[PDB]
Amino acid sequence: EFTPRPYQVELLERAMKKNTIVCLGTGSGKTFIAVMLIKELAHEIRGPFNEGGKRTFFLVNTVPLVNQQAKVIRKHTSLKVGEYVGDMGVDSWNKEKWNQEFEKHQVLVMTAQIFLDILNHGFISLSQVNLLIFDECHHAVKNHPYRQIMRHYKNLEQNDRPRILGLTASVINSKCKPNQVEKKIKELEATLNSRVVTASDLEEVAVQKYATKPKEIIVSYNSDRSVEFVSPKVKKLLEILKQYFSNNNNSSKELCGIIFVERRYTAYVLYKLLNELSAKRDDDFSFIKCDFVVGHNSSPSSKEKSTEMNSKKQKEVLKKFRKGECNLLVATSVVEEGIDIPKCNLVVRFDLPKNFRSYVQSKGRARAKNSKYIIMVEEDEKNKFQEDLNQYQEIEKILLRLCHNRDAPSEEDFDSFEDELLPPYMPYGTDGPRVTMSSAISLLHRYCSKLPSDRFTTLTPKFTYIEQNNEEENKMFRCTLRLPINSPLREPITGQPMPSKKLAKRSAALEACKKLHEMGELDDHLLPVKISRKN
RNA sequence: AUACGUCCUGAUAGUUAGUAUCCAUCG
RNA sequence: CGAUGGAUACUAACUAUCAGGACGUAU
Repeated sequence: EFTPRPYQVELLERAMKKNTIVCLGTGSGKTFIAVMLIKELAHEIRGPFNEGGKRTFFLVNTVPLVNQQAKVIRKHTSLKVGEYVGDMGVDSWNKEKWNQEFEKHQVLVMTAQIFLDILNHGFISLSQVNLLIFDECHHAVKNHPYRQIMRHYKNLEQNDRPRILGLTASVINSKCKPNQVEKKIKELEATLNSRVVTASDLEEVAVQKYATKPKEIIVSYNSDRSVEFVSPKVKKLLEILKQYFSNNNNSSKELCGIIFVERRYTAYVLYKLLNELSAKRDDDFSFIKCDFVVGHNSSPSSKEKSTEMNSKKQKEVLKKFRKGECNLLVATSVVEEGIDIPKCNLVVRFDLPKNFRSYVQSKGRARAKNSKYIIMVEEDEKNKFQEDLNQYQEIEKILLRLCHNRDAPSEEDFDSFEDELLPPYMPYGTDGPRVTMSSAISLLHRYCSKLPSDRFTTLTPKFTYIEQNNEEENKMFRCTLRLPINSPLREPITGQPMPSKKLAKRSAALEACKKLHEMGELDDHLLPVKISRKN
């Protein structure tokens, strides 16, 4: 419901001061907080951008969330928003087109990479950004593009101070032990320079969502050795499904279930088996249906058929599942997060959870009456899996226990954040574009592809490798970077001595990058020359 | 018989680097 | 094709603990 609540407006007031990250539970409509905040600061956007007004930018990982968020933003606000995705091909635009877009629009939504491209090629300054929103921020580890955005936070001046919002459901994306939960949290908070908050009053969540969490039922298959032609786990799965339908015999009403699988072929064949067995005229089998949502885009450049699970096809199958046409869904770990599904009360984890975050998200999925979180585990690993579950549960407990009086800011830990190894190529300083050390490879590939020639798939640049040792005889590396022969330059160049292979690659790319600009092969914005091929 | 210092082998855990496999994402 | 993230198996080095073997000193 689109109604403000006391226990959420208190968090709104808490976040009004500085940048804040919320750790509200799943299914709580956390986007309500974001829309409320975007409503609160609506009085600063009227400023025109010919003279220096401010707009808002939104960050989203993947395509399906784009329209989902845009719909809510457009529905519950009078603002004239725009939608931008990489599929349309906006990179072909020029400065004036982008400026017209800025003048026309009020609120802009896009994926992660587009902001990298706009900033780095100098199409706009970090100024004039009233706000920024970070959903599923816990991806900002190592070299995710969020970190490359936030690099410009400190290198540039602090003349603009955009407030930072924080939405997440899990705060660590790798396995951990209970004694090591504070280190990663402190590091992440330092990177984003914010404070993580938590829920206070789950007055309505504890009634129909928190209390309706799936109680764990663990069942051991006994694979110690026409259904006789398949593995015993299949027969046990049929038996346990029949046990579940022992409940649905009286409750023959509509319901939907999720069967998470790992291997693609497993998902492929379970649908065929289910459809074949649905013809036994059984009362349970009288309503049995199956369909694929697995694989997603998979390898975009063919390399497999798999029906390819086309984006249009995915939209079709998701729509037909949401409406209630089908009941049983066979999936890989693609629907676990970032999409709305009709309520379910039966999850068959045909394969075990991998790490902490995956287990949390999988357990959170079921929401209907008497949800049953089910795990099929061999009897011989039952104790190991039980102690792993104990470890996960204590990690969750200490996580929910540490988030009290979290009013301490990182402060100097943000300054302590490390840097790269070489200065970026900045021909005109802050008045010119930038080329970071860790982004030259993609730009070189892009220029080579856009370089007028036959688009051979083998056109990837040629590199040579050599292993040496320094004076102290540590491991050392070096590479040489080839550029296309059709280009005015042909001879390859060698970079600086880096201690790892990929570091040497990136350094070589950076060193060669400025070379093509300085001789006039790059525009004023370091982009590939936009002169038409007719000329 | 004990303690301290040096060399070697095995077990425990962590860091670093190499190889292979599997899943997911966008460009 | 590129760029990212997660997990498993093998290998190598470093570190710390323990065990065992060898040498020297003290009791």
